[PDB]
Amino acid sequence: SMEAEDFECSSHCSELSWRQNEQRRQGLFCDITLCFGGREFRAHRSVLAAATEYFTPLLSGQFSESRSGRVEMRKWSSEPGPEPDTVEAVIEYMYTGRIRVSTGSVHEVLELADRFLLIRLKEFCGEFLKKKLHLSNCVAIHSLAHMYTLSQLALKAADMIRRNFHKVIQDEEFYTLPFHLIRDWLSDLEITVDSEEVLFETVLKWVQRNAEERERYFEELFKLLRLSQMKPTYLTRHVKPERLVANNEVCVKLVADAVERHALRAE
Amino acid sequence: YFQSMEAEDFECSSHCSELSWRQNEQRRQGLFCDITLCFGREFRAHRSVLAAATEYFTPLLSGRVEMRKWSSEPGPEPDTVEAVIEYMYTGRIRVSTGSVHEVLELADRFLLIRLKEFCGEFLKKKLHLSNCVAIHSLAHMYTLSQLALKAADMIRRNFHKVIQDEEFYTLPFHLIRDWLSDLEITVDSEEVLFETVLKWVQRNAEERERYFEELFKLLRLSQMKPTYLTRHVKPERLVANNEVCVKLVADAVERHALRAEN
Ligand SMILES: [Cl-]
Ligand SMILES: [Cl-]
Ligand SMILES: [Cl-]
Repeated sequence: SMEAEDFECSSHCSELSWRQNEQRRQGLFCDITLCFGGREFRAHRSVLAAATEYFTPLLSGQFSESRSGRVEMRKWSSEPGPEPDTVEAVIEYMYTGRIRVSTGSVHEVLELADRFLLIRLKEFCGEFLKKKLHLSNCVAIHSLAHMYTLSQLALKAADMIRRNFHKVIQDEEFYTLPFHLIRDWLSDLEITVDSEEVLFETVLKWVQRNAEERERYFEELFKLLRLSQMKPTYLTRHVKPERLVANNEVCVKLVADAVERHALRAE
Repeated sequence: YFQSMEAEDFECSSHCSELSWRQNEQRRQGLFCDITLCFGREFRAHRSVLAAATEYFTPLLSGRVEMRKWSSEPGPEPDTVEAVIEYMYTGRIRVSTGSVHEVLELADRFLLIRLKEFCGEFLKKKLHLSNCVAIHSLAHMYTLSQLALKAADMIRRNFHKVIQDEEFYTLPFHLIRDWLSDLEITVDSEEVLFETVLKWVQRNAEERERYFEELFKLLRLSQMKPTYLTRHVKPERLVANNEVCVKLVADAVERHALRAEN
């Protein structure tokens, strides 16, 4: 006659988190406002902290909160910041664990996911991109996989770039990359190209894309080329005559030593 | 392939249960709480969770809320309140014979329909001649139609037995009245019903003697032996002091003689 029975409402948790989301959409009981530029987003601290440890540190007072709880978001990759509909989607994801990712928003979702330590969401963006990987976007994708540490994705995109190196060079996407990547690539032994001569034509184009902030990297890039692997003809007829090479003595020196090596290896 | 896909849906199937779980861990540490329930001891909680659990809290749109007095003065047991609170956050709760009544009251007060319906099945399976009265009382006090009927049937079939226990005599007037109005109750004689009314009144002369007349009118005197009517009913103080009652006994005795010539 003694007994205790456990009652478990199977849908209860989903319903709870969905109603808190409907509450968020009307501002009900919200105690924190995420400000981006600008556009403001209300939410509940309890939910944010539950979704990610990223927000737990806001108890101590590690956020610049106005007296009505406003937190300002550090600038992002794009000045304007992520798209309003995309932020709303990531915030709603924190409340419900559901989100629709598209080719158009995947990059911003990835940035927000990375910024908020949303591991699962970030891993998902990784599979999404992994399945969309294609010669026409491997560069743009490798760039992201790197910027957001997506090991798996990185390798895959890197292989496609190696095998098709001679191709990615005629398209203008490649020339929008940042210096540290261009550098890593010239340092890559595996890249498949017809001649080292191409790599020199590539560096010129990368620099000529934005003379201003790029001409200052030429020398470090130039030192990465293997001149001993280029035809003496090209070395003296196209390399040495080039302005960026002539104006820099360390460079002209390098060309001369290379030409000297060629004659010495003449056996 | 995939070279055409423009979007995809993601759903982390365990997200919500983990979410509601961590908000429970927070509640227990007083983290991010923004409201306080009072009965006494105080309970911290989040308004967003409360409102999401039940519409009972929506109309309250770090302030303390005080809970209206309950059935028992001291109020529900601390461990029971905490369990109902945790239920709101997780949808899981352990109900026992010892706490079920207080869980029912809290569930009813907060409009936790599913919880309330559960307590109803729990009680329905524990229904027994030894508690049908206490249970019928609850099923009624909290509108448990199903439970009410079942407990009512058990009381009817054994009315002769329930009258002998003492629990029965603690019921409120409106229930005693409803029972004397019941045609189905199984008793040996209407005489017992008279003895029962006396005891109910004698239990608390003060606030009860004022109901005697309305109860007395519910008895079917025409069904009692003339012996008893004149020897035990009429001589009784409560009957004698009330003219409307002595009148009724007289008419009954008269009916008996009229129905006696055939
Ligand atoms: Cl609003
Ligand atoms: Cl894409
Ligand atoms: Cl009844």
